[PDB]
Amino acid sequence: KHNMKAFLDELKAENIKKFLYNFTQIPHLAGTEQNFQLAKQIQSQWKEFGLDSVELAHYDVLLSYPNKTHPNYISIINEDGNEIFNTSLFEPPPPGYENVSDIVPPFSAFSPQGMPEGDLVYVNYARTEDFFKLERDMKINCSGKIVIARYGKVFRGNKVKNAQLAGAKGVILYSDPADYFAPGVKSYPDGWNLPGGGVQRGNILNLNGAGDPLTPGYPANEYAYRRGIAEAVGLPSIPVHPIGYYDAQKLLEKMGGSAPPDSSWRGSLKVPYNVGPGFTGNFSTQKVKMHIHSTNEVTRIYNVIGTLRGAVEPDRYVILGGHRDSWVFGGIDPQSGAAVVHEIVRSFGTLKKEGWRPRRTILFASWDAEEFGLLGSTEWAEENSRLLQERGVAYINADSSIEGNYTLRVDCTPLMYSLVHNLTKELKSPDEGFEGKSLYESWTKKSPSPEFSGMPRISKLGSGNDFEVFFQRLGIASGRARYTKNWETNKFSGYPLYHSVYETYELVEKFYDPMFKYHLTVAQVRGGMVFELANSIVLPFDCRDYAVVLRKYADKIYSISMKHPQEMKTYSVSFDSLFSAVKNFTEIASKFSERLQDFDKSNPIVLRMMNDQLMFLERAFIDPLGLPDRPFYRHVIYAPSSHNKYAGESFPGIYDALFDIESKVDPSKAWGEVKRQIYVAAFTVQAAAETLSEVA
Amino acid sequence: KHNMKAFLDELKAENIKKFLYNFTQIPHLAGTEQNFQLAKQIQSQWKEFGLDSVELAHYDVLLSYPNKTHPNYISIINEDGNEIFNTSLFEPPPPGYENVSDIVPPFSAFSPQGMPEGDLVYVNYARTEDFFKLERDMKINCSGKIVIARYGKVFRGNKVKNAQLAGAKGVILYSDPADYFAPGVKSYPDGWNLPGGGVQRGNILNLNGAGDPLTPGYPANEYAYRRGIAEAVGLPSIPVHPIGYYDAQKLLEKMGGSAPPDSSWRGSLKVPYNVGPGFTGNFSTQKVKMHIHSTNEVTRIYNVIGTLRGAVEPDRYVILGGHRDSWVFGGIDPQSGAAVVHEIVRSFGTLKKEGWRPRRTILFASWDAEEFGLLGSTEWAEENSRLLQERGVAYINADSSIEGNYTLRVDCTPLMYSLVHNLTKELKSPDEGFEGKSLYESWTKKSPSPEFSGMPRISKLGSGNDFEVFFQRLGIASGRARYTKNWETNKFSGYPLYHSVYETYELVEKFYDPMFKYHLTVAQVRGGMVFELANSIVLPFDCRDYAVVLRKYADKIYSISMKHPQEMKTYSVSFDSLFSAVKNFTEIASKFSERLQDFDKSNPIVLRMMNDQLMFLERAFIDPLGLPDRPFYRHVIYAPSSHNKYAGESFPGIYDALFDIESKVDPSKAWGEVKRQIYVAAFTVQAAAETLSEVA
Ligand SMILES: *[C@@H]1O[C@H](CO)[C@@H](O[C@@H]2O[C@H](CO)[C@@H](O[C@@H]3O[C@H](CO[C@H]4O[C@H](CO)[C@@H](O)[C@H](O)[C@@H]4O)[C@@H](O)[C@H](O[C@H]4O[C@H](CO)[C@@H](O)[C@H](O)[C@@H]4O)[C@@H]3O)[C@H](O)[C@H]2NC(C)=O)[C@H](O)[C@H]1NC(C)=O
Ligand SMILES: *[C@@H]1O[C@H](CO)[C@@H](O[C@@H]2O[C@H](CO)[C@@H](O[C@@H]3O[C@H](CO[C@H]4O[C@H](CO)[C@@H](O)[C@H](O)[C@@H]4O)[C@@H](O)[C@H](O[C@H]4O[C@H](CO)[C@@H](O)[C@H](O)[C@@H]4O)[C@@H]3O)[C@H](O)[C@H]2NC(C)=O)[C@H](O)[C@H]1NC(C)=O
Ligand SMILES: *[C@@H]1O[C@H](CO)[C@@H](O[C@@H]2O[C@H](CO)[C@@H](O[C@@H]3O[C@H](CO)[C@@H](O)[C@H](O)[C@@H]3O)[C@H](O)[C@H]2NC(C)=O)[C@H](O)[C@H]1NC(C)=O
Ligand SMILES: *[C@@H]1O[C@H](CO)[C@@H](O[C@@H]2O[C@H](CO)[C@@H](O[C@@H]3O[C@H](CO)[C@@H](O)[C@H](O)[C@@H]3O)[C@H](O)[C@H]2NC(C)=O)[C@H](O)[C@H]1NC(C)=O
Ligand SMILES: *[C@@H]1O[C@H](CO[C@@H]2O[C@@H](C)[C@@H](O)[C@@H](O)[C@@H]2O)[C@@H](O[C@@H]2O[C@H](CO)[C@@H](O)[C@H](O)[C@H]2NC(C)=O)[C@H](O)[C@H]1NC(C)=O
Ligand SMILES: *[C@@H]1O[C@H](CO[C@@H]2O[C@@H](C)[C@@H](O)[C@@H](O)[C@@H]2O)[C@@H](O[C@@H]2O[C@H](CO)[C@@H](O)[C@H](O)[C@H]2NC(C)=O)[C@H](O)[C@H]1NC(C)=O
Ligand SMILES: *[C@@H]1O[C@H](CO)[C@@H](O[C@@H]2O[C@H](CO)[C@@H](O)[C@H](O)[C@H]2NC(C)=O)[C@H](O)[C@H]1NC(C)=O
Ligand SMILES: *[C@@H]1O[C@H](CO)[C@@H](O[C@@H]2O[C@H](CO)[C@@H](O)[C@H](O)[C@H]2NC(C)=O)[C@H](O)[C@H]1NC(C)=O
Ligand SMILES: *[C@@H]1O[C@H](CO)[C@@H](O)[C@H](O)[C@H]1NC(C)=O
Ligand SMILES: *[C@@H]1O[C@H](CO)[C@@H](O)[C@H](O)[C@H]1NC(C)=O
Ligand SMILES: *[C@@H]1O[C@H](CO)[C@@H](O)[C@H](O)[C@H]1NC(C)=O
Ligand SMILES: *[C@@H]1O[C@H](CO)[C@@H](O)[C@H](O)[C@H]1NC(C)=O
Ligand SMILES: *[C@@H]1O[C@H](CO)[C@@H](O)[C@H](O)[C@H]1NC(C)=O
Ligand SMILES: *[C@@H]1O[C@H](CO)[C@@H](O)[C@H](O)[C@H]1NC(C)=O
Ligand SMILES: [Ca+2]
Ligand SMILES: [Ca+2]
Ligand SMILES: [Cl-]
Ligand SMILES: [Cl-]
Ligand SMILES: [Zn+2]
Ligand SMILES: [Zn+2]
Ligand SMILES: [Zn+2]
Ligand SMILES: [Zn+2]
Repeated sequence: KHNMKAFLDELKAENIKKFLYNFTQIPHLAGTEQNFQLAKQIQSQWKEFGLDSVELAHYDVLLSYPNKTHPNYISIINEDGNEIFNTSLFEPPPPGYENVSDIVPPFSAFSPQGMPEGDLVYVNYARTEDFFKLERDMKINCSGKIVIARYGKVFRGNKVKNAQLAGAKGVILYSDPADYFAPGVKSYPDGWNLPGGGVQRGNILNLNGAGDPLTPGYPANEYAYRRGIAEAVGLPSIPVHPIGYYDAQKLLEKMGGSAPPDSSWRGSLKVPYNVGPGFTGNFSTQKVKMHIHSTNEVTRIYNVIGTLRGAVEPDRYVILGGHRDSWVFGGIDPQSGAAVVHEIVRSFGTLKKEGWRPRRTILFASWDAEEFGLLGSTEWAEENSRLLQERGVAYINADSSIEGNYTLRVDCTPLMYSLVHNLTKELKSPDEGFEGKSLYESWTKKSPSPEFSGMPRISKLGSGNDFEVFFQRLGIASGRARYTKNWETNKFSGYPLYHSVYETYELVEKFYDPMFKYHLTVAQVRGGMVFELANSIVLPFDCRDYAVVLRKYADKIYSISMKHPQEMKTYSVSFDSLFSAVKNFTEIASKFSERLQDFDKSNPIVLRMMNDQLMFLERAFIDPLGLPDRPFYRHVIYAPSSHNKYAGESFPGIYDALFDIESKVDPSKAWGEVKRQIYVAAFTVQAAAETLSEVA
Repeated sequence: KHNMKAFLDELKAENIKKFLYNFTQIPHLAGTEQNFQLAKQIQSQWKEFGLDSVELAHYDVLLSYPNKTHPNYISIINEDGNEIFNTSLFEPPPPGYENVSDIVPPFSAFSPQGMPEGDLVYVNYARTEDFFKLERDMKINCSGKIVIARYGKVFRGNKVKNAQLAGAKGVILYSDPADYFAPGVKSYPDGWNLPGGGVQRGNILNLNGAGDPLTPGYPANEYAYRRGIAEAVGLPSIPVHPIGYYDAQKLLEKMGGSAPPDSSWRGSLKVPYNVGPGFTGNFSTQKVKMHIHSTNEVTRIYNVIGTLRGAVEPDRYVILGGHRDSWVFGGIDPQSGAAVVHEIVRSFGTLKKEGWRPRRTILFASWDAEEFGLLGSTEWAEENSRLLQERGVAYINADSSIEGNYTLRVDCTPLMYSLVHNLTKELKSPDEGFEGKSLYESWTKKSPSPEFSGMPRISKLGSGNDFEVFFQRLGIASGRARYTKNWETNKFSGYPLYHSVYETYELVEKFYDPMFKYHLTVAQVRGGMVFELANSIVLPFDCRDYAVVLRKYADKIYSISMKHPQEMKTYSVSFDSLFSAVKNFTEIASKFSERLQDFDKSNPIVLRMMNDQLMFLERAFIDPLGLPDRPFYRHVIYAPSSHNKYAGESFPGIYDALFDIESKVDPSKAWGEVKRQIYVAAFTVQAAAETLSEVA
C-alpha cells in the first residue's frame, strides 16, 4: 500500500548521513558560485528523484561581504595612536580544513563602514532591560561610546538596534563562555564547545519581515525599482563586529568605571565585568578603535522550487521549505535540515515512481540567503503572494534538524497541535531508555507541557527563519520541528558552535548524532506532517486548539494591564470585548467541529467548503494594515517580539502598547492606544470566529 | 421551468411603480427615525418575499446635520456690518409637500462651523485645472478669500479639497443654469429642470475609500475605539454651503477684478463672470459672510442584509446592493434603484417558494448612509472583509435606475463585458423605434463604442457609490447599469434635480418613465446579471476582455509619459516591463480560456478550481500596500481619479506620478517615482496573469 507508513519506512538514516557529508565539504555562502553550483545539483537530483518540475527562482538582493584586501578588526590604541592589541583576522580552521578556500572571516553582515574610536561601555546582553538598568538606575550614558555586548538571550539585531537608540557609535559582539561553553565538555575538535578563537557570524538587520532591504513589498526581479541605500529597510547606522572570548578578555580586562550591578551581568571570564565607561586609571588614555570595511552589494540568489502535483486538489499547496546557504560549512545550520529535506523528496519520489500522487500539491523549497535576512523565501513569497494566500494550506520549515540530542522541539500554530500529537504517537522514540516507546511518550516525559499533565511542550512560532513570511505576513498555518537539548538547562542561546567555522560534518557525526537516528526521527516528523497535510481528506487542523490558546493569551495580556489598576479606571480600559470575542470563538469552533465530523462524508463541495474554512482560518488573523510601524507583521495573534526577533509574542499590538507604559509622558494618549489595540484584537478574533460559522 | 426567463418574466413595471411611490412619500435621511422605520419595513417584506434570513446590521458612524434653531446662510454685508442680502433658508417645497415635516434644508454635509467674512473669488468649476489657470496664468491668489464655484464636472469634494489647498477660507457652491437647466424644458413642477430656488445637497468629504471618518480599517461597532475629530479622515477644514442660481446671481452680479479668462468660464446667468477678487468700485467695501452651524454627530445607521442560500456553492456570494437613505424624498436617488431591488427580491423569492434555489448564495443589501460617504456599505465590508475576499464572486450596484430616458449606461469590470453583451442581446428594447429589437441593438446604435463598430460603450467604474469598497478595496468584480441621457449632449453633471427637494415620485412618473418601462429594463439587466453570476455553472467572466483593456491602458499611460521624451532619456524610463506583462497576460488568458472550454466537464474540482481562478482574478489586481497616501484604494488597474472621485482612472499609480510632473522641483525624484509605479504595475499584471496559469 501507498500510505504514510510506506513513506516513513522509505526514509533512511544512512541516506541523510550521505547527503549531509555531500553538502558540507565546502562553504555555501549566499551569492557565491559554490552556492549556485549546489542549487544546480539539488535541482538536478530532485528531478532524478521524480518531482514533476524543478526550477530555479532567482532574485537580485542586497548582500554584505567583508573586503578581502582590507580586513575588519578591532584595536586597543594608546594616546600616541599605536595599535597595541588587534583582534584576530580569522578563526583558526579546524583539522583537515586549514587549506579550504573561501571561508568568509567573521563579520556582522550589513554593518556600515567606519573607524570609530572611543571608550568602551559593557552592556551585558544589550537587551532592552539591560539598557534600562544602565540609563535609568546606574545613570551611565552610552552616547558616543563603543558598546561591548555578549551574545545570547535575544537576536543580535535587537542588540544593535538597542545600542543605536542609546547613542552608541559602535558595537562589539562577543561569545562569553558562560553562554557558549558547557561545563565538562571539550572545545572543538575534541568536543562540541566553542574555542576561544571561535566567532559567531550573523546579520544585524532589523527588517521586521521586509525581505530584501531595497524592495519591500515586491520581488527583487530583473525590472525592480530599488530604494537608495539611505531609504533601505533595516540597515544599522553604526559599525558592528563579532569576536571570540580570547579577544574579548583582552578588551574587557582593563575596564574601569562602575562595577557590574549584580551577578547576572557577570559571565565566566576572569575579568571584573565593570560597566565603564573606559579603562581603569593606568590605561585611561587608551581607547578602542574599530576598523570595518565590509560592503553592501546587490547580488543574485537562487531558490530551488520542486513541485509534486496533487491528484485531486492540485490547487492546494503544502510547502516544505528550508535554506541552503550557510555561513561556512553549515554542518548543522542548515545542512542537517537540507539533508533531511533531500531524503524526504527522495522518499516521496519513490512513491510517485510507483504511481502514487498526494491528494494536494506539495512544493519543496531550497531557499537562498536566509542568513542575510530570510531574503530568498521572502522574495519568492512576495512574487507568489496571490497564489499563496488563495491556495496555501501549510508551511513546514526545515532548517537545522538538531540543536541538541535530548528530545523533540516543536513550534507551530495551534492548528497543528492535534496533528503533531497524533503523529508522534505513531513514531518510534530514538531515545536511550525509551526503546519500543513512542516519540510522544519520550517527548512528553522529557519536555512536559507547563499547563497539562500527559502532554508535551509546543512553543509559539517566533521568527529568525524562513517561515516568517508565510506565517506572520501571509497567514499560512506554519510549523517547525527538530531535536533539542534539555529545556531545564536550556539558557536560550543555542548550541556553542552556532555560525562558526567549527560547524562541520564531523561535529555532527562525532558529537551530536553518530547513528543519524535523531535526524531520521526529525525526517519522520517533518515528512509525516507534510504527508498528512497533503493527503488527509479533511485538513488535519483543529480550530478548538486555537480557542484554548486565545483564552490563555487574553488572560496573560489582561494580567499585564492589571498591574496599572488606577490607569485602567481613569481611562476606562476594558478587556470585555476581547474576552467576549474569545468566548464566541470557542462556541463557534465547537459547533464547526461538530459539523466537520457530522457532515455528509459523500459531498465534496461540503468537504471543499469545510477544507477552505480550515485553510482560511489562519488567514483570518491577518490585518491588512499590519502592526504599528511593522507593516509586514500582519498576524494579530502572533508577531516576533519587538525586543527579540526569535521569541513569539501573543497579542503583540496590545503587548507593545502596554510595554513600559508608566514611562510615557502622555498617559491619555498611551492608554488610548492600548484601547485601540484591544478593539483591533477583539474585532480580529470575532472576524476569525465568523469564518467558521455556517456560510449562508 | 425555473430558468432566467422565468425570473425575468416575473418582474413587473407596475410593482416597481408601487414600490417607488411607497418609498418616496416622506424623507429618509440617514440616521433619522423614518429611515430606521423604512429599514424595518424592508426587512419584514424581504422575509415575506421568501429570503432565508434577513437581518439588520447597525453601526455608529459620524454624520452631519444643520442646526434646526441656528440656520445656515450666506450674506452680503456692508462696511457698517449690516446684512443687506441673505441667501434662502430652505427650498420652496413642491406642490402638495409644503406641509411635509423634516425636510433637511440645503447644506454641505461635514462642513465645519464658522462665520468667515471676505472677498469673493470665482473659480469656475473649482477643478485642478481651474486653479492652475487662476494661480499660474492669471496670478490671482485665493489665500484668505471666499471662493464661489459652480457645481458640475467633478465630485464636489474635490472642489473643496482644491479650494482648501489654494488657501480659501470658505467655499460657496451653486448650480448654474448652464449645467442644470436644459434648454426648452420647464422648471419643476412643470418639467424636469432646476428652479432658481432649487439647491443640490451633498457631502464634501475626501475619504479615499475610508468609510466612517472615525474608524478607518475597522467596523464602527459597539466597542470601536474612535479617532478624535482632529485625526478623522477626510473632513474639510473650511466652511462650505450650497445655493441656488437666484441667490448666486445676487453674489456674482457685483463681482469685479479680472474678466473671465475665456468663454469656458462663463455660465448662463446675466452676470459678467468676473473672477474678482471682490466687487466693483461702488461695492468694493461690501464683503461676503458665511454662517455655518452644522454639527458632526456619531449616529446609528442600519443596513438590511438578506440571504438566499445557494444549493450547490453556498460559500460563494453574489451581492446585489443599493442604498436606502436619501437627501429628501429620493424619487430618483436612490429609490428608483431600491424599488428595482425590491422587485428583484420579490421575483427571486417567487422562484424560491416553488422549490428553486440558485447555485451560489445571493446576498441582497439595502445600505444606509451612502449619501454621507458610502458609510453603511463600507462599514459592513470592513466587518465582513475576510468572508468577502475569500467568497465574493461579484457585486452589482443598484442606486438610481434612471438619470435620463435615452439609452442604457453600463460601467463595470472588463470581466463582465461578455456577460453584459450576451444578456442585453436576449432582452427587449424599451425604446421608441426599436419595438421588437434587442436592448443590445438599441444600446449599440445610441451609444456606440468609441473603439469597435457594432459594440456598445461600457465605461470604467469610477466611484461615488457603494461598489467602491467591494471593487477598489477588496477586488471583487463589480458593475452597475441604469438608463441615461444622450452621451452626445451629456455634459457630465447628471440630471437637473439631483439631491434637490424636487426629486419626487412625480418627477419620475410624469417626466422620466410614466410606464416604468425603463425601470423594468434596468431590473432585467441588474437581475439578469445577478441570476447568471449566481447560477451559471462556469462563472460568466471572460479574462481575455481584461487583456484587451490592459493593452489600451498601457498604450494610454505610455503616451502620457512620451510627452516628456528628454526626461525619459535622462532617467531611463522604460515601459517595456509593463508591455511585457500585458503580452504575457494576453497569452496566459488565451490558454486559460482554451482549458475552460476544453476541460473535463464532469469534474467538479477542475470546475471549482477554474471557478476560483476566475473569482480570484479581480482579486489579483489588489496591492495590499495600497496606492500612495490612499491605503484603501488597493486596485492597481483602477482607482477613482485624484481630481474627480466620480471618474475612473486607469494605472492610477503611474498616472498620478506623471501628473503635472514638469512642475516638480526635483525631477530625478519625480521620475524615480514614475519608474517605481511602472514596476508595481508590471509586477501586478504579471502576478495576475500567473493566477491563470496551470496551478501545478
Ligand atoms: C459575541 O457574540 C454575541 C452574539 O451571541 C455578540 O452579541 C452582540 O453584542 C452586541 C454588543 O453588545 C449587541 O448589540 C446590541 O444590539 C442591540 C439591537 O440588537 C437587535 O437588533 C440587531 C440589529 O440592529 C440584531 O443584530 C440583534 O439580533 C438584536 O435583535 C442594540 O439595541 C444595542 O444598542 C443599545 O445598547 C447599547 C449598550 O447599552 C448602547 O450603547 C446603544 O446606544 C443602544 O442603546 C446593542 O448595539 C448585539 O445585539 C449582540 N448580538 C446578538 C446577541 O445576536 C457579541 O457582540 C460578540 N462579541 C464580539 C466581540 O463581537
Ligand atoms: C513575461 O513572460 C516571460 C516568460 O515567457 C518572462 O521572461 C523572463 O524574463 C526574464 C527577464 O528578462 C528572464 O530573466 C533572465 O533569466 C536568465 C536565466 O534564465 C534561466 O534560468 C532561470 C532561473 O534562474 C529560468 O527561470 C529560465 O527558464 C532560464 O532557463 C538570466 O541569466 C538573465 O539575467 C542575465 O541577463 C540580464 C539582462 O541582460 C542581466 O541583467 C543579468 O545580470 C544576467 O546577465 C535574466 O535574469 C527569464 O529567463 C525569462 N523567463 C523565461 C523566458 O521563462 C518575462 O519576464 C515576463 N514579463 C514580466 C513582466 O514578468
Ligand atoms: C487525532 O486523533 C484523534 C483520536 O483518534 C482524532 O479524534 C477522533 O476523530 C474521529 C474521526 O473524526 C472521531 O470519530 C467520530 O466520533 C463521533 C462520535 O463521537 C462520530 O459521530 C463520527 O462519525 C466519528 O466516528 C473521534 O471522536 C475523535 N476522537 C477524539 C476527539 O477523542 C483527531 O481528529 C485526530 N486529529 C487530527 C487528525 O488532526
Ligand atoms: C457569450 O455568448 C458567446 C456566444 O454564444 C459565448 O461564447 C461561446 O461559448 C461556447 C461555450 O463555451 C463556445 O462553444 C465551444 O466551442 C468549442 C469549439 O469552437 C468547443 O470545443 C466547446 O466544447 C464549446 O462548444 C463557443 O465557441 C463560444 N463562441 C464564441 C466565443 O463565439 C460566451 O462564452 C458567452 N459569454 C459569457 C457566458 O460570459
Ligand atoms: C595591529 O595592526 C596594525 C595594522 O596592521 C595592518 O592591518 C593588520 C590587520 C594586518 O593586515 C597588518 O599586516 C597590516 O599592517 C599594526 O599597525 C601597523 O604597523 C605597521 C608595521 O609596523 C605600520 O607601518 C603601520 O603604519 C601600522 N598601521 C596602523 C594603522 O597603525 C599594528 O602593529 C598591529 N599591532 C599589533 C600589536 O600586532
Ligand atoms: C439677514 O439676516 C440677518 C440675521 O437675521 C436672523 O437670521 C435670519 C437667517 C433669520 O432667521 C432672521 O429671522 C434672524 O433675525 C438680519 O439681521 C438681523 O436683523 C435683526 C432685525 O432687524 C437684528 O435685530 C439683528 O441684530 C440682525 N442680525 C445680524 C446678525 O445682523 C438681516 O436684516 C437680514 N437681511 C435682509 C436683507 O433680510
Ligand atoms: C555531491 O553529490 C553529487 C551528486 O552525486 C556529486 O556531483 C556529481 O559528481 C559526479 C562526479 O564528479 C558527476 O559526474 C555528476 O554529474 C555530479 N552530479 C550532479 C551534480 O548532479 C558531487 O561530486 C558530490 N559532492 C561532494 C563534495 O562529494
Ligand atoms: C408602504 O408599504 C408598507 C407595506 O405595505 C406599508 O406598511 C404597512 O402598513 C399597514 C397599514 O398601516 C400595516 O398594517 C402593516 O404592518 C405595514 N407593513 C409593514 C411595515 O411591513 C406602508 O404603510 C406603506 N407606506 C406608504 C407611505 O404608503
Ligand atoms: C577593498 O579595499 C581595497 C584596498 O584596501 C580597495 O582598493 C577597494 O576599493 C575595496 N573594495 C571594495 C569593494 O570596496
Ligand atoms: C548623553 O550624552 C550627550 C552629550 O555628549 C547628551 O547630548 C545627552 O543628552 C546625554 N544624555 C543623558 C541622559 O544624560
Ligand atoms: C549526545 O547525547 C549524550 C547522552 O546524554 C550526551 O552525553 C552528549 O553530550 C550529547 N551531545 C550533545 C551535543 O549534546
Ligand atoms: C444649535 O443652536 C442653538 C441656538 O442658536 C444652540 O443653543 C445649540 O447648542 C446648538 N445645537 C447644537 C447641537 O450644537
Ligand atoms: C498668497 O497670499 C498670502 C498673503 O496674504 C501669501 O502668504 C502667499 O504666499 C501668497 N501666494 C502667492 C503665490 O502670491
Ligand atoms: C423622456 O423621453 C422623451 C422622448 O425623447 C423626451 O422628450 C423627454 O425629455 C425625456 N425625459 C427626460 C427627463 O429626459
Ligand atoms: Ca522584495
Ligand atoms: Ca470603519
Ligand atoms: Cl527549523
Ligand atoms: Cl447604480
Ligand atoms: Zn539556518
Ligand atoms: Zn543560521
Ligand atoms: Zn444614491
Ligand atoms: Zn446621491
